Amino acid sequence: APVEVTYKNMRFLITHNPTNATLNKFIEELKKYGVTTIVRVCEATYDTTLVEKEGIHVLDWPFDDGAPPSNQIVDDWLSLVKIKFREEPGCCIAVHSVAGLGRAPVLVALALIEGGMKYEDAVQFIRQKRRGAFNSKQLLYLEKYRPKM
Amino acid sequence: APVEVTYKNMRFLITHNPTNATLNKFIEELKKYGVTTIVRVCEATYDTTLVEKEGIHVLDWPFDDGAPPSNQIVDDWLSLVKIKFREEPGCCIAVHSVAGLGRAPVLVALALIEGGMKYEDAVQFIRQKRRGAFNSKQLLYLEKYRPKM
Amino acid sequence: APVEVTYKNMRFLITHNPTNATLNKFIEELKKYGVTTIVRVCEATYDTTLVEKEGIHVLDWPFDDGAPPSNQIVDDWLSLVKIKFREEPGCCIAVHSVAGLGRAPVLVALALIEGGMKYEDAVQFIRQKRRGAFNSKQLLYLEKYRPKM
Repeated sequence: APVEVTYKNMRFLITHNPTNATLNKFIEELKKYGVTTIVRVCEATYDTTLVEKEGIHVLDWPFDDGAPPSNQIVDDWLSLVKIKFREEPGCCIAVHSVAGLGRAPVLVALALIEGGMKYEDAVQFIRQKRRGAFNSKQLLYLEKYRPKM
Repeated sequence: APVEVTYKNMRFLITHNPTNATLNKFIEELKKYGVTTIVRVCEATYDTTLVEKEGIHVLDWPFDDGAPPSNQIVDDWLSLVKIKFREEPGCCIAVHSVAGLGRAPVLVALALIEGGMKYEDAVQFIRQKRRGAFNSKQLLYLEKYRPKM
Repeated sequence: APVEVTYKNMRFLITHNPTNATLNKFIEELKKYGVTTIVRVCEATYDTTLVEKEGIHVLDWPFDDGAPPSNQIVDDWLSLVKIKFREEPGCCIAVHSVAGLGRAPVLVALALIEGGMKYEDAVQFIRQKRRGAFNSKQLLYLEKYRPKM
């Protein structure tokens, strides 16, 4: 069920929630897509040190389901996006939440928007890859979000 | 097996011609892709009343196999496209013919062109999603087509 | 499964080595993908004549596995590309290598770069369709490439 989104020097892998009892299969896939680091945006359900073990870096920035990400998180997220793909050309950043339909897709959307896409373009571009990518509240949030390249 | 095409605020779903026996599953799939309105461009082989009842709206704009759509159809189709994606950002409009290689992709192409894409680009864009998407007559039609809006 | 890449009026099909001696099905799919020409970049069993007999033009431009293609090859490649897609809009150029992870995607990459994409862009675009499409050498080669302008 791995969802991949590209544009333009950016590449994202939106993924589901793993467990200690399924982390093996989950890492194998990450390694396959050239994932250098993964940003967990939801609640912890497995031990991240196991991932860090295999050479994949981890950043744990969880925020409430449905609710909008803090200013700090959006901030860090964008800093990470801006530098990683430049420092490491062709790499891939995996972001994952529980369902993979709200929180992760939103950070991916804010990245596309900062990259020059209109919000309605960023929403379709993503749903192109993940059927039910956003709920009403989240859509409204993306609609009122103001970028600064 | 449904083909999906998107750019930029637009997002289309080209489906096969369902049947009364598979309609229930056909409707669940549409709902999941976020389709609010479907456009049947071919000869009727199933009853749409059940689709209308499940909340999805049907537009019967059939036109001759191989022959180009009339000005009326082209006009209504482009009108629906411009409006629907405006009214419900992030939604999807389903289009379907019989084989899904001619009439259906032709309307999709026209939308993309008025969307700012050159015909050659639109032809390739759709073929990456639907292998043998056009015949010689349909290609010549799209080449001589003059973008209105 | 077949690795296909589109942009904008260009469309490339990266192929492996025609399985189980039955190049019959290999040719059937090429024709379905609207392939008119095939660029063989490796050197192996492949009844080149059987293919051309079926209607598909074959060009033999083999080069060192891992090493950068010569300037003549890039030259011919680039003209082949510009020519063919203008000549027959909507067609497809197949690129044939051994593993379809190096030599082939590099050429495809050079075409996208010529199309206006920056190398990071072209590297992400292709890996979107083919997981491990480039090795270190190849990535560094594309970083130093400079399109003839």
